[PDB]
Amino acid sequence: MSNSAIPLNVVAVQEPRLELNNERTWVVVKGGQQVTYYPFPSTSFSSNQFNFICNPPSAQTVLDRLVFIQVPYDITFTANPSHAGITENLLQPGRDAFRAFPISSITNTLNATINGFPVNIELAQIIHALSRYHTPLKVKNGWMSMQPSFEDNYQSYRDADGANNNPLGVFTSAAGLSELPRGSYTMNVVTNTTTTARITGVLYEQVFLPPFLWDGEQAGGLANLTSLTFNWVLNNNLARIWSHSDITNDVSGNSTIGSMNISFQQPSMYLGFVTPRLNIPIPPRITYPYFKLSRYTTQFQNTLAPNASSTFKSNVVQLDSIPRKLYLFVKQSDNVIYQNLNNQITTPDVFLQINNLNLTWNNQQGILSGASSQNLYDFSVQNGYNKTWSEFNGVTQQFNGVSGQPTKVIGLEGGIVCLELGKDVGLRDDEAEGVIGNFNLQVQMTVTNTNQYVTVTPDMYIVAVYDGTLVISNTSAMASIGVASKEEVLNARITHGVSYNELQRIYG
Amino acid sequence: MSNSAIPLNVVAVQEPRLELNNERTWVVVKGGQQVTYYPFPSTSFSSNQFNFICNPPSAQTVLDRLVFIQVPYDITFTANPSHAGITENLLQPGRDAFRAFPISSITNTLNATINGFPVNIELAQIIHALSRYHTPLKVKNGWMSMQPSFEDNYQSYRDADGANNNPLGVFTSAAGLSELPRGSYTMNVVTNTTTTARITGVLYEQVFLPPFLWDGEQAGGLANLTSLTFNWVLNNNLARIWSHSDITNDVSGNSTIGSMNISFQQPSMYLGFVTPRLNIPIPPRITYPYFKLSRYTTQFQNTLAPNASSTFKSNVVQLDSIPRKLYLFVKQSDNVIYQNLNNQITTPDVFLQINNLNLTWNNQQGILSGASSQNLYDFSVQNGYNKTWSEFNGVTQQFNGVSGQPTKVIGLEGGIVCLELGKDVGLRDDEAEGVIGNFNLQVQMTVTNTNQYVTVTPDMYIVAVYDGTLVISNTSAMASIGVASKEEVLNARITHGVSYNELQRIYG
Amino acid sequence: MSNSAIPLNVVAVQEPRLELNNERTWVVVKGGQQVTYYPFPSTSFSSNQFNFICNPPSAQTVLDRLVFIQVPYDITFTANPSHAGITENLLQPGRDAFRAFPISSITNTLNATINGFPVNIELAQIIHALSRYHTPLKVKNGWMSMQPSFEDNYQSYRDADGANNNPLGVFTSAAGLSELPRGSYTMNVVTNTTTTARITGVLYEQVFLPPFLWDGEQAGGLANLTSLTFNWVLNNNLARIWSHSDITNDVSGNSTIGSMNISFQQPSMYLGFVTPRLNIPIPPRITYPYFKLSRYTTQFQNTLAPNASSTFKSNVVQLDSIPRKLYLFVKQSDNVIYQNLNNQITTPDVFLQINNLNLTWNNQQGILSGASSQNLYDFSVQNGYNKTWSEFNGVTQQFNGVSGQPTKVIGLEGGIVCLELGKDVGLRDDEAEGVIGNFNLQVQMTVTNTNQYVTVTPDMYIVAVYDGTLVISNTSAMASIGVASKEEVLNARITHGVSYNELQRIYG
Amino acid sequence: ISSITNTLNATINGFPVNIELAQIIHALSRYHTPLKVKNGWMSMQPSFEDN
Amino acid sequence: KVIGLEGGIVCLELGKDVGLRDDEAEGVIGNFNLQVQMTVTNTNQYVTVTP
Repeated sequence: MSNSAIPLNVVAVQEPRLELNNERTWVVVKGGQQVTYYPFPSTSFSSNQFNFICNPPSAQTVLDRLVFIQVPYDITFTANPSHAGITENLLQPGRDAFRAFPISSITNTLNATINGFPVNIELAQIIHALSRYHTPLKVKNGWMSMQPSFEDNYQSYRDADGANNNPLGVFTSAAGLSELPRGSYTMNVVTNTTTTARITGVLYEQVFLPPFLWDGEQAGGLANLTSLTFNWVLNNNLARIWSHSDITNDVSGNSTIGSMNISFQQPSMYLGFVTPRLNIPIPPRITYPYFKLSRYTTQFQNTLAPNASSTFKSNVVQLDSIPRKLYLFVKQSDNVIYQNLNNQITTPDVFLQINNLNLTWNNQQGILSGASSQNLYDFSVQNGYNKTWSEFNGVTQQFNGVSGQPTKVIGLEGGIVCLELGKDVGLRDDEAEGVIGNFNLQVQMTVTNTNQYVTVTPDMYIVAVYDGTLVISNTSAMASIGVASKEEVLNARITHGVSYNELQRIYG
Repeated sequence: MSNSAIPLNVVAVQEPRLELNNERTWVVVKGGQQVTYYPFPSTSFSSNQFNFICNPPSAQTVLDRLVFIQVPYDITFTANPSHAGITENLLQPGRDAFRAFPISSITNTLNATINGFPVNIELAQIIHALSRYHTPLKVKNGWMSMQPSFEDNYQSYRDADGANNNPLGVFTSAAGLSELPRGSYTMNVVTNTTTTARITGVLYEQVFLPPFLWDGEQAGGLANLTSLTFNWVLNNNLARIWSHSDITNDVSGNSTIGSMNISFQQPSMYLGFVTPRLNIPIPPRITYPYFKLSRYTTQFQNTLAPNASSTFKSNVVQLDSIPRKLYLFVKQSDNVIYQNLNNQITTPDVFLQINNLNLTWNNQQGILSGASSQNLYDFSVQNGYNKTWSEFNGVTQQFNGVSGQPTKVIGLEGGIVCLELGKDVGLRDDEAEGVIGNFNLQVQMTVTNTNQYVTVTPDMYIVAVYDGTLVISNTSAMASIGVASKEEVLNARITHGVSYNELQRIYG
Repeated sequence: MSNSAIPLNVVAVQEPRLELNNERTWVVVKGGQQVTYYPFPSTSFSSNQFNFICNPPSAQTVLDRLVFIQVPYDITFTANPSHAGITENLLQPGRDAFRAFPISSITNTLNATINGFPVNIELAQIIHALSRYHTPLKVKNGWMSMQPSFEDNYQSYRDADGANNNPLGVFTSAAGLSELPRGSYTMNVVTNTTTTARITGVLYEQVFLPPFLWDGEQAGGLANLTSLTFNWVLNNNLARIWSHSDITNDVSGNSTIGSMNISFQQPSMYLGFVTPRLNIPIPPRITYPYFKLSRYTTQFQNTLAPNASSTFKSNVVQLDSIPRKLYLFVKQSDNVIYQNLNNQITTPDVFLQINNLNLTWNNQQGILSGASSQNLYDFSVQNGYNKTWSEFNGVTQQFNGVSGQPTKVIGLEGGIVCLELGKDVGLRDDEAEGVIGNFNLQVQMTVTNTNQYVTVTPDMYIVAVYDGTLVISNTSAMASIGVASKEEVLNARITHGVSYNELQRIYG
Repeated sequence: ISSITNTLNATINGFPVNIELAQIIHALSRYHTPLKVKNGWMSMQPSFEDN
Repeated sequence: KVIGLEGGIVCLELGKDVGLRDDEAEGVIGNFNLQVQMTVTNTNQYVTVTP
């Protein structure tokens, strides 16, 4: 429309209803012959160690990225004296289920070696701050549906009680085409009575960690291996699997349930080896993207409650490279939850509300200090936060209508910030999303306890994900970081032939 | 960038905040004038079949893809002796609503002949299976909304009576921004008493056949039509359109309702014809994608009750050309559902849970034997299945809180597996998923009844969908399957853009 | 695929599981250093007008598009005679919340001025209909989640309690991962009794005006400006921020409140900035898309009630150019809703159901004539209406099952049709969206009130939205409308590439 | 124990082959054996046919 | 009766037992982070031991 300011080109476009003329080909979709599903039953498993050794049938077989283990289980709980108490059954229609995600929240460290090169991630802590963060609605009803997956939205189970979003509800009570409560996940009960409860079922869980994936869409698999494996080591306390609502217990029982003994029977993983058609060849040595989770947790004893405000800091921690992303959040500290059976079961995994976060990049301070805590949300949802602003900063007020009564406040499970490091910190140049090395950061954020009932010693976490490339050939598994010279990055050409939105898709 | 194993090419992108500067065009939309909508009233509508003879206004007019038929009805119920009593009214607050979607499940076949070549479908069997596979809540609240659209997520209505997701619940009782259960759908009740009822309203529904679409997205409307016609032939029973729950009926048990009488007033189709500008001209003979749904059914004498497992042999079936995809699902055998009015109204749509399937081909034998039933759900969901894994494979527990009642088991919906052919099944070399050859499959599949109340009699369905081109010209029309040749498909040149994921979306 | 009518060119694509080889390339994402958020507290804010004046820190900084204001507020209520009494509190558990969305709802005109040229929208009217129109479930839980954003679907708040989709309700009672009801929004309750209530929080509203945005995608920020300023003139009545339910209060007709007063404290904008990394140069003069939203309405003296039909003409409102979109809906008349406080606080914001809209275009009398109400809605969800159809045209019965008091109906929110103007209305030859000429338009549509409680008078709106390039360059804010020529459109070379499904994404 | 098995499943090398056994075992039992082979390996289970 | 008998003191030689990346050695510099989380059982019968 060469009438505006500086002139510009016009193209015409066709409405969807009628094009109708354009060279329309027909695309024959070919995938290699003889796709197969293997089922390796773990050999060597204990209550504390699952141990699969699973090799590919050949070189030339390209195994698929989505892996997942299934595992049959057997739990028994026995009522405690002196309560008491107690009239009623030991399991309750609203009070209990499994903790999402059962299998991971127990695993100390999952571990796997692609082709003789050891790649591992720590599952226990990282996973709950990993759940909140990249799944929309569509994906939550897709693959991730296999383990209990509903997230902890109430600050303490006791308050949620009977509610329509209550995490531990039955199958009824969750609207249509919506995320189910964890009570709805099937298990069959041999006996449930006062004094005793014995239940049994089957638990699925997808192996998390790169270069495998729990995103829906997927890319090309890892030909050409000769070796593969998996090893999960589990915490010895192993009672963390169950979740229970405080409502029943009263004061000084304190609670009915403890103790309980969980047991496993040999689990078995499921791999999918396709093999390509003879006519079309795959290359001899091939490359893949590969990320890597790293965590440092800092604990300071001081205890704020029920709702005081304070400030914290972390010891400086040097890094060897800019990491692609970074996650900051204050959790209810781990050390206090572990002692005692009562406590381990009946505390949801939630975060404190961040009044303000200020952090320093390397030898540089004051970053993000000025931005409103509500602003923290704005640029993080853009990262993909998927949770109503209301639950981030969580605390909500419902007022009751009867004279001589005070209104009651409800704690709501705060948020977790994340700031893609070229996106939301900005970088002096030339520095990239990968370049080595040696930058050092520390964080100092001010939090507020919102939980209405318990004093909470807190803690801070920082998860980074370094980025690099893992090249597999038979038989090698070279991996790098840095990958680009600090000079070569300063003058690489910006191409308009991609959409920054394309790089959101490669999680991560 | 060169620094890992093999050197890799370097490019740099702009963060989305500062994407300027790139040359930016002003795009002018040119979509031809005269989008109008005609309302053809049926001539020769009887009690048994409606018929519409509706021709385009002129040559030169593109008839758009979405079409739908509105139909005013009338129904009367009559409480039967001697089930009495018989207290309160026949229609209840949340006890009943239209079976969804109604006038499609009644129709025996709908057949539309585009331009002197007939394109026919058999809906009564096909519909429910097709229904699940391509809905993303956003799409199921779009066009899919017009006919009551909520499918039964319970094995028996009985148990679901107090429940938030109840498939036939009143408008109050749906979550905000979600699917609404069939009790929502509006219509005037002239009377409701004990001993009689009568209801009157106009209910829509689309033509579901290919071509024409229920999928939201849309593409090129079929020009240059010169003739069109639609025939609906509906089954005798009719009583099926209504649904209703177990609890209310009693003690024999025999329901309150039977018998009842439906009617139809003159109906009417509704379709629109955009017409191009003289400027931008359209080709004299053009080609459209054309799928063809075909279904094969077997019946087994043998019963299982009410949660005992069994195996089944799918009957043999020789095809001419590889089907693009195919859907197998066991379900409750029809004949039973038809005999007797109450029985006919009472029982839902749902299937039995597939414990494992093992299909064969023409000498590739046992394919898919070892893949866990869970593994089955996975590859299916990638083709779009769209429901939590918990409700596929549906059995769920609700544990009871009172001493010392047993805990009750709820069946849900048996799943339906779908396997795109090039994708999961693995073709022999050089023949893709369209080509003409003689191949015959069988699908032996073991499956369990999970519904607690009735003995199931089973039946197995296998719905295949073939892919071909249909050239509509002026004047004549022409479809041909197996459009590619085996020597051709062997060596066809391989392209990167656009990749497959985008490709599937044209449905399907 | 040579052998089906006209030979079709035939290429092969690769599956997902095996990309496997395709030239992959490491990509440095380099976006400039320095993203920071300055908050500008509004000097000279009062109770009735806010005034910000936000200056650029320096040249060379892009200003990030997404802007939002954050106001702290304070309200006190009072019980009146003589409805009382009246026991219980003023504030009820599920009977009252903010009107969604509160702060803008009150605003007469939100006006800004970029770089010395003033652009404004009239917010109070526009907002509520331009609210339904472009959000999915994914986006309403994204940004828009900062204000209360659940929309009024009930024709009166009377019926809404108690139900799990009632707009004004407690946070619990919303099913997992869905639009939260408006009573969720957090805010402190200083005191609550019979005769007195008082609340004090802080609430945000993202600024709804182009070029600035409020939906998902994110696009290039405006550089380079030297001045920027805003001015909201709040409507004077300023009791419309709150909302009530009618169920409470006397059969006599009198309300609980009473009166109330509102007061704001200091309020403050939050602008993003970032300074482009020194090496890459942003061009001196740049150009952005911009849309001018304008509205007109016509009043009517006679009234209809409670559910009978009527028809209306609209006067000839002459649009100066052809706008991109055009909206049209019949709203309950303002002249009445602003009187008597009680009337002002307690009515929702919804529409009378359109039965047939038959409008006259540029020299055509009778475009869209005989398309069924159903038929109109179809083609508007391709403009992303989003809300389910049964809510559009809203009427919904609800039978009870007790003897023998006849069943109740419920009014539901009526739709608001929208015709995209080059697409759905169909345009002259050689003329297109941008093209500027003087054209007369006057709608004529019939509407039936569905709400069964009150007499309604009808306003009618017609909100257009134009298209023009605006060329920022310090210091000038050059604007245009109608940049393509009546000639030029003729022979604009049809090109794709460019996808129409992408074009529905660049929306304002 | 053959008479009690509902089904015996045995997968080899990753491809599962199984035989139902409650009733299929008695058909196969009378059929192919002769005296000299009946009295060999098949001597371990109490294997004399009900006549 | 049960006797507590003195807990252990674990010592891992750093390069040898812990494992160490390419081009790093016993006296190279500098700046790596270290964090250790081990779990302990008290054995001493008589006294409550703060640790």
